[PDB]
Amino acid sequence: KVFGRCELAAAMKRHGLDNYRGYSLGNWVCAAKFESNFNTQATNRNTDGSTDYGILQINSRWWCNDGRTPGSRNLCNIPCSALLSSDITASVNCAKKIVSDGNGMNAWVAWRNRCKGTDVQAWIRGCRL
Ligand SMILES: [Cl-]
Ligand SMILES: [Cl-]
Ligand SMILES: [Cl-]
Ligand SMILES: [Cl-]
Ligand SMILES: [Cl-]
Ligand code: NA
Repeated sequence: KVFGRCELAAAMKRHGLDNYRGYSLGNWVCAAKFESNFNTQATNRNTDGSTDYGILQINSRWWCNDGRTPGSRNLCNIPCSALLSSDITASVNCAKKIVSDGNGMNAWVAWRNRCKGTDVQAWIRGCRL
């Protein structure tokens, strides 16, 4: 569905993202805002034939299988369709893989461009967590 800011912060916290690999919860909330506008069903097609799926716009060249990304991997071991659920469990679990893969949150270029270097704790301000 389309989360509200504080709603998503609480859900991400329940699913273990607050400080996962050293990134505080506002980083994840800011990344979801700028990757998908909090929308679990967002998709975006890329010039390379891959597509970004779901709330954290996880990409089919590396991380999920969509059957239409030629030459791609599936390092989260999941169909990309699983990442378009209104329940964030699969997206969070795959994001945990991605952020642990040695490049931090730089995997999310909307995060790198629009969140990193800003006061990301503001994204959880006033939320009841
Ligand atoms: Cl695709
Ligand atoms: Cl799929
Ligand atoms: Cl494929
Ligand atoms: Cl999962
Ligand atoms: Cl934070
Ligand atoms: Na793939």
